[PDB]
Amino acid sequence: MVVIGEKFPEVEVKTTHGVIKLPDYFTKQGKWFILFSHPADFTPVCTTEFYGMQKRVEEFRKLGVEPIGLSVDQVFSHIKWIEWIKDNLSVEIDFPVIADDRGELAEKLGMIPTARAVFVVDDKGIIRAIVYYPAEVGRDWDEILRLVKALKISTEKGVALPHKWPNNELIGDKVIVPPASTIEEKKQREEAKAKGEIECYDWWFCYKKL
Amino acid sequence: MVVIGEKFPEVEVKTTHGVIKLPDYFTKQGKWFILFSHPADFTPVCTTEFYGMQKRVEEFRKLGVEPIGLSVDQVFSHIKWIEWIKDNLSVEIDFPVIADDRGELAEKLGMIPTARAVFVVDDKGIIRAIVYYPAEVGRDWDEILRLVKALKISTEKGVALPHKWPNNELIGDKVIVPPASTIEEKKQREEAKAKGEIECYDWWFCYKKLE
Amino acid sequence: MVVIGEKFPEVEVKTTHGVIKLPDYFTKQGKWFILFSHPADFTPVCTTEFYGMQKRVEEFRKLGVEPIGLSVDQVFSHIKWIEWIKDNLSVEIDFPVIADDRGELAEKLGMIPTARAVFVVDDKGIIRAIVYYPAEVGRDWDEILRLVKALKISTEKGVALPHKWPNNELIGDKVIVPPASTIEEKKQREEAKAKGEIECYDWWFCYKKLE
Amino acid sequence: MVVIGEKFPEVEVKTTHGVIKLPDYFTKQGKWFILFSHPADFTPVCTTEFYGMQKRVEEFRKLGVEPIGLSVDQVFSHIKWIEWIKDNLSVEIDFPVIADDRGELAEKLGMIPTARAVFVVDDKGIIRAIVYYPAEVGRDWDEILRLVKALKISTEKGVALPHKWPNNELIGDKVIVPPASTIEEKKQREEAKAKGEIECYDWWFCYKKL
Amino acid sequence: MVVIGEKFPEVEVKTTHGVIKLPDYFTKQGKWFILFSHPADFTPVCTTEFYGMQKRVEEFRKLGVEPIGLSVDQVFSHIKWIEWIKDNLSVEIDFPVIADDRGELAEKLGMIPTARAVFVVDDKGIIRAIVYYPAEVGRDWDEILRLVKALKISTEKGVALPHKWPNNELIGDKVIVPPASTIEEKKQREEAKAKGEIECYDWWFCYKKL
Amino acid sequence: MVVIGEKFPEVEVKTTHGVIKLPDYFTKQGKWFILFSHPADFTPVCTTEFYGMQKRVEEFRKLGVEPIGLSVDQVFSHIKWIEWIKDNLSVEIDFPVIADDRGELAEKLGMIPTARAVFVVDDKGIIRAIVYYPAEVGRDWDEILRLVKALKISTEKGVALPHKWPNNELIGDKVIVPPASTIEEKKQREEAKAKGEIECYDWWFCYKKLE
Repeated sequence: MVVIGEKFPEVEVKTTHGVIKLPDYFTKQGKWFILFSHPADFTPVCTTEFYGMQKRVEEFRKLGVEPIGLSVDQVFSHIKWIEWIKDNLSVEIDFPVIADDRGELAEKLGMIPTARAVFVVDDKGIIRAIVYYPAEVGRDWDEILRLVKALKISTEKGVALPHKWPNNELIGDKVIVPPASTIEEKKQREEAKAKGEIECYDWWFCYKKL
Repeated sequence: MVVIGEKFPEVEVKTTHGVIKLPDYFTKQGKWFILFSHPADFTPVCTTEFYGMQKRVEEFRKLGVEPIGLSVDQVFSHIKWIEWIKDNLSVEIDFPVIADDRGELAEKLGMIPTARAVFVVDDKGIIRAIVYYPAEVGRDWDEILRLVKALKISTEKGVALPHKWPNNELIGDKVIVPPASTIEEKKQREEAKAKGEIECYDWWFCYKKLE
Repeated sequence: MVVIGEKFPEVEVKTTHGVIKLPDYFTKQGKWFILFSHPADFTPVCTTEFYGMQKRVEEFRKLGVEPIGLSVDQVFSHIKWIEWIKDNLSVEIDFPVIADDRGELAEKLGMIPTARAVFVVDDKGIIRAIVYYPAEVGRDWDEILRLVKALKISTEKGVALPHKWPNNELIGDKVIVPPASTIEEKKQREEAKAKGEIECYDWWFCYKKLE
Repeated sequence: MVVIGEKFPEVEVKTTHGVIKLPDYFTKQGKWFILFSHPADFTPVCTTEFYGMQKRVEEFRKLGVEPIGLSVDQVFSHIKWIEWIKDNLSVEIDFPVIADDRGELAEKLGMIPTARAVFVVDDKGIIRAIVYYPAEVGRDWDEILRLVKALKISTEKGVALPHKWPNNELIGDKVIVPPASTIEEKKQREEAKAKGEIECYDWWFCYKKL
Repeated sequence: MVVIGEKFPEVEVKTTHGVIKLPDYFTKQGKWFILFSHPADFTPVCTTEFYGMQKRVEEFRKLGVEPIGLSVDQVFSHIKWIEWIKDNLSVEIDFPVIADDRGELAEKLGMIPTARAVFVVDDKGIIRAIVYYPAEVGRDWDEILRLVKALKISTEKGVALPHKWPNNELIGDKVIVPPASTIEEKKQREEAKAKGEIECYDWWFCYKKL
Repeated sequence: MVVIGEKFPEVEVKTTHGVIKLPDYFTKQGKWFILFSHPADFTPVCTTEFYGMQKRVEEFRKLGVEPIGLSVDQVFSHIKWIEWIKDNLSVEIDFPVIADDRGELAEKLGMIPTARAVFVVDDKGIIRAIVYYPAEVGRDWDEILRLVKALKISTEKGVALPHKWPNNELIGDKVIVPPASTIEEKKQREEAKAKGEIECYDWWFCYKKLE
């Protein structure tokens, strides 16, 4: 069972796009990845999810984030199920899906306590966020997209993101300055606020434009 | 380290509402709870979260789901921080918040690898879903609301919920029939569909109005 | 790793026909079964095998022998693959197929060293014969049919069956008398032969019409 | 007990043709072998089998496959029993038979849990297929011949063989192209089928002339 | 649990003034420190104590003694509580307070058997005196100031200090000569007293002007 | 090594007043005691301490607190040293002093790391406070007096005492109400204050006249 902050394990996997080495194959191109699991091929909640995912894949890719699925079914069933989606829902799946032949990688990643697990892994191979939904309730990939957006910004810009960013109730798409943690940094906030460089509800709750 | 399906541990916690026994306090009244951790009192992402949560708390409660927060700080900072919320954002927080003294409970639950973890726990004390976000990124309580709406329904109606339900791209707010797992069940789907009882894209992908 | 003579293990399996208990499900009705593994759904040698098997299934059943397949894939691909068989080769598969989730049963039986293994299991739950072919080479169900025909007969009539029976080069469809193992039994063969009750090439090689 | 895919053990055996080292004696000449066991000399089912085998030995040999028997009886009884077959059934056995004096090699190969065991071993000493029939039911060496034919072709040509090849119900003596296992190989099949290089019922079920 | 005469452990701590290394940060400047613990932020007995301490901080500092607090609360609550003291009691706290996140350092120092513990640590990192008061009874920092005064003098001057120095009942602010411990030192006292260099009630109870 | 909250050990000690059992001797009469060690008889800081203590002993006793000294020296030096005190400072010491033969009791209590240790032990045999001063620096019995005054009051009235009580900089000799630890308790503080029952700087900082 892996944990947030941990390195993604070194593993070779078999996919509908060929054998790959994770995390290396993504991390060597400076890319993130979102590894999600799903219970089985030719199941109705999973099929709505692949549809949802394919509709968003290019937004993920434009951020440098590559989605990759995983299920305990062989690659032949994977490919026939992708074809049923093309011929019946008019969408061409083009992200890789792992055929985790005996649940090996799923076991190791604690995807079987296989539920609805999501792992966001950055370009250094570090697990940044983890979701475990049960088999009966489909995910919402808009929230996962929001999360990776935020993850990316907080890394690049040294900032934190408010509840429901970029549509926070109180500050919309403004970002949060990490709370002052010493008497000297409190003074710094107060000066920065006096120069209009930041806005604050208090010395510990400051924010600014993206 | 807890996992989905596992039973929430029996633990006494100190809260802004007093000492309570989890999960019993909630489970004895037939209630679910959403236990969520947050790093510290007097921090800005947490404050926006608390505001978000109080806006939705009555929607959670109408479903029989009680939110309960948790932080490693003592109850007097908890209550002073809540007051700050009232005085500056004029919103009155009225869900309990655990003062997790030395991170004892945070340790048992694996929220100190606290980061922003969420545990959805049903009326039988069973953990139904788990989210771990990092410190820098605030959660979206609308997703957690959506998740428990869906959990309540799948339990009560023996159905499954599509991606992004009740606004699925393909079927909107309809619910999904668990897929046929035998030849006989497949015959049954085809008969039901012929009688207008269900809609199907295939024998394994049938759905219907929630009603 | 199972061997000939050993009793089939007690195991619950999920199939395209539901959950069943092996060997009990078959043994309780006085039936034999032929358990055969195949590598994966949606593969071409397996498909030709499935077609072959469905052509012969009623011949197996007339003998009280039930075929049952097994693969490491979940039951929904099983059933979709069967449908593909119906739609493209217009043959309806109606023998159960086990969905062997993580290769648990495949592991216990040594079919993952799955390759193409066959287990012939009698009405007492005893493994009577075992074939292990590799992935690249499809089986010949006519040989397995011949094998169980011969097994049923040797059990029921206390006889042995010659090479390639019922089309043996030397004696065609006659059956073989177990060879004399004592001086007294040898005298008995010679007396029977003198009375036209058996034919012999020697005292240890006697045979007779199946009747 | 040996297993499919495993190396044949290094062993010296005593035969009606002299002492030999297996698998070496065959593998050094680039030959395969079919090692089969039988319960005893001067038994009726075994005698029908030796007859059947001798009738096919030259077909096996023309493929580079050498048959070798094994039983728990000394070589003197082996030789007298071969003579009874010549004088009574008019056939001259000329494949070696091992005199496995105390069931040693049979024990080691799991031929005694001695039943009716068949081992097909290739020119690299690798067990390619294994049959265990009980003492009461004679084998059919036509099926073993069919198997080695197929084994040989699939090695040489990189192909798979259909149920009952070379007389498959649907495609007769045509061979099967290994199923496409990636989105790129599926495309390749579809192109090859469009050029008449192969025939398919689907992108995963392709076949061609031998 | 530490003990009088023992070295203060090597530890990094997080404070309202930043991360520091104890005892080093004080001992490298040749300074002593008084480490005191308190149960919690925004509590009434602790707040009277911070007030008392701030009123005396400059007297401590003039001796080369730096006060440092410690409590099990994060630095954000520490800073807001210091601000409540400024806005409500008109006093600006300016000694560091440690945010001992999980009671780690408190555990190690036996501050949790967190009670009202005081540790006086000298410029060589040696614990010189230790007080454990329960949560319900506030300390008196005048007595701690008296103690460090005495500690400092006895080190510098090689002397001992009487009950309640510098206002002893019998000798006021005079210091005590360490009792003669041999027949030769007794003689020395008697001679020194005869020269008016010291005053004595007996050869073992001698004292002099500061 | 004893700690605050821990129960004083059962021990027989020889004293200038005879053999006694601690803590029982004091606890059976409902009394507290202040056990304090001192390095040696016939030493000058200790002598000033003894004088200090005898001046205050009757103030300790009026509260039901018995002082008791301890040194590693035998009872005959104890009594001769006390006599020296009477003859030269004309003060009669009348509290017991333990002769701690080989430092046995000093060892158990951690007063030999004796230095100048003080243990305040209540009427239930529980150590309520501990001071360890070094050899060179005499104690201030006025602080120990103040400490037990405060301890007695917090026990009896369920209150807390401010810095330097009964002469606190901010509230003098008023006592402090334990701070509200729940939302409901906070409401109760605000109601009490509105009724003039308590004074507050905030909801968590309320105090009142000792009466």
